[PDB]
Amino acid sequence: TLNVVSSFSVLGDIAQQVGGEHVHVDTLVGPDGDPHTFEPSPKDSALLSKADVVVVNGLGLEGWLDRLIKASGFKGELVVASKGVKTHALDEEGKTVTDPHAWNSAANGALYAQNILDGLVKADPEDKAALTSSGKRYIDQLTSLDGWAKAQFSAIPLAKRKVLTSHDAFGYFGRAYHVTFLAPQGLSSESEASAAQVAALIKQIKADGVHTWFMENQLDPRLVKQIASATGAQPGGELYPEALSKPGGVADSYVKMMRHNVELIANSMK
Ligand SMILES: [Zn+2]
Repeated sequence: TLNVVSSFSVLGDIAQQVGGEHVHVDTLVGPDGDPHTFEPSPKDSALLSKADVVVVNGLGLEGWLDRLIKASGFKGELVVASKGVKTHALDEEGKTVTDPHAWNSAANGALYAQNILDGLVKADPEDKAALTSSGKRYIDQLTSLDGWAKAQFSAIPLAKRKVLTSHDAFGYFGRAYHVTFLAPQGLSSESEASAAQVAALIKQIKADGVHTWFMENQLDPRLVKQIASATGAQPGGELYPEALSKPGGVADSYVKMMRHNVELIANSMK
């Protein structure tokens, strides 16, 4: 059985579904964990030294990766799950900043799963037929999930499709399924929201009639609650943008994470 380490919980689940009985997957960032503020520990280094495959997001999400690979002595296979995926970027200070959250489009999740399948087959060719069978089944589930998600938003009004959340993690979801996401913090929870941005969000919501706000499982909800209180926005619940729920929760897998987020956002539209 291949020993696989994922950088964070979402990728660990995709690797588990693709690999099935032929992989054992551990994750560095766990359920409800913030991937932006994470730094790895000696326990993480020890775990990676035993691994056959490491699965990461790329797109700048794991700044610590190279130093952890060096310290651990990891000599296995590195799989960048975002390879080939079309990225989005923000235009800031005359430069571009890549948005790493590409998996919140289920069509991109299917591309992630194909990259992970490719890496597992490369690392375990003895099981290539079995891995390809379970992988292609999962990929088909994800492209059909993408079609289901589009359908939940396509037959409802295009006007006023705006929600408020804690940070800018749903950009690819919003582009794929056509919903505008507002948030006081940007692409990363390493950066505090400026007074300028908080004031502008409150003004925008008051002026443009945003009705629903969400918290996120990996990020302190105090700030989004402050904006909601200043605007009278009503709660829509808890979204799971970049970490699975704990076991027994509403977002125990990537599929269930996507379904949960789609259901909650669509229901708030409505
Ligand atoms: Zn994020």
